[PDB]
Amino acid sequence: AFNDLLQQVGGVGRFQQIQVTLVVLPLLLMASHNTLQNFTAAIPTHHCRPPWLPRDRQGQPESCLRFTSPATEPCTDGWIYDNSTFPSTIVTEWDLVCSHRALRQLAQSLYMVGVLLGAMVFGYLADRLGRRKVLILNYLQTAVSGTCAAFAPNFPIYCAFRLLSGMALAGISLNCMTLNVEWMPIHTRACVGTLIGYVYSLGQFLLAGVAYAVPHWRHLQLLVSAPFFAFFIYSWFFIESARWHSSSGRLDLTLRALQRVARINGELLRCPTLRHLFLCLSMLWFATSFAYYGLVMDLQGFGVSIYLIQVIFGAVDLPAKLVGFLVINSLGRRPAQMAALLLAGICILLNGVIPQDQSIVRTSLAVLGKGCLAASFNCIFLYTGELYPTMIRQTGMGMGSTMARVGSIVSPLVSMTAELYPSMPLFIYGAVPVAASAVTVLLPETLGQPLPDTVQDLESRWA
Ligand SMILES: CCCc1nc(C(C)(C)O)c(C(=O)O)n1Cc1ccc(-c2ccccc2-c2nnn[nH]2)cc1
Ligand SMILES: [Cl-]
Repeated sequence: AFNDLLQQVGGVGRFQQIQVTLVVLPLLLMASHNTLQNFTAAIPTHHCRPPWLPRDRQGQPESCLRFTSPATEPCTDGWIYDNSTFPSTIVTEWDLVCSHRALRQLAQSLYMVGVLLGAMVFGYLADRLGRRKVLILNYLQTAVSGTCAAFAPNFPIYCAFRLLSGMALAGISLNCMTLNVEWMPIHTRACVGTLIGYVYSLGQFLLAGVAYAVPHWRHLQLLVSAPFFAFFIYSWFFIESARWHSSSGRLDLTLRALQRVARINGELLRCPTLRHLFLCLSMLWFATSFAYYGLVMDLQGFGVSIYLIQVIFGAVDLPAKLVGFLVINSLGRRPAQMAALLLAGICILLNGVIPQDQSIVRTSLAVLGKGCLAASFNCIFLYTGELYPTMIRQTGMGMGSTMARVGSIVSPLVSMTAELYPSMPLFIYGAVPVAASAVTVLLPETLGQPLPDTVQDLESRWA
């Protein structure tokens, strides 16, 4: 087959290495954009501007009411914002405060809409028309759209321009895995799948470095999206996947692509047996994505600085993956997933009840929540591939992944309930994973058996 021909020129070689580094290099900035809203939309302290002010029950001045005389009158005028730590954010620029608390959460929602939208349209287009031709278009779109939001004068312009950047980013991530797996032989088709996560996790460190140097949100937003233009120049000289050319009936160009390598080197829901598994796998993607993005979106509530608390989050992943790796090879994929989920949900519940006065305890069970979900989010993907049959494994993983973003959409929407009850958002934020722990019990497979090529062995393995 094609696998022998790919290894005929030497398999992985000088041509192969130079292609892998270039495509995976922007993945460092890939994770920067997801949590960029955290630093850009930071909310500072503020008090009403007189043309003294009442204080709260804890001894702090109010933020929406002003003394009628030196009755109670709403803050018709603006407010003076702190400049000791945050020179300027979108809250300081546009009045997203008081009666407009929910507006800031809305900006994140449409960002999650853009990434969801880019999975369908671009995925459909990436097969009808050449694969690498989509990658160049996505690279150019994210460079122009990123810099336009840095100069948006009106709030509706900011939301609209951010949505277009979300569509471009989704296609970049999807095409990175598809293009690389085509030119990598099956004998080394798993090493790349582990390097991506390490590069994905290292993105959290880069955001901390740039945030300290550039406090201004207008300059910080520009800096993150600035290098993407540079990657567009290098992306011109790529090589299209040879497997796709033969599939569409374009073999005549396949030989030329192969020759250049040598010189350089030297329907799913149509059967009960699948609908039972799909429903069980459905709640696993949803629950994990719900809790994961519900803890990273806010980190200023705790008593530690935002910069320091971020670097702890980006380094706790390394112990998390090591523990999960040992349990996978010793106890099993299913026992690891269930144990992690029940432990993660319990940790979140205890955080809400515990008072915020003691910061040391508060950050102890807040870091553990991020670390636990990091291990679970890696277990689910590995188990998913082993379960689905080869006929629909490619479609099943994509369908399962395209719904994980649906959980990310709901995550900031539930945060609007803080207006009524401040602790209320934490109640649902940990209740869902615990109820999801009762889904893994009904899964009728485990690990240690040969992979199912056909559906005929699914019932045989059950009995
Ligand atoms: C750390 C974030 C996880 C995540 N976020 C998204 C959003 C931003 C909502 O799109 C998605 C998604 O596209 O569905 N995912 C899935 C994902 C799962 C595992 C991994 C992973 C982690 C460690 C090692 C390997 C992988 C991996 N396996 N397959 N692809 N990546 C990466 C991404
Ligand atoms: Cl993604």
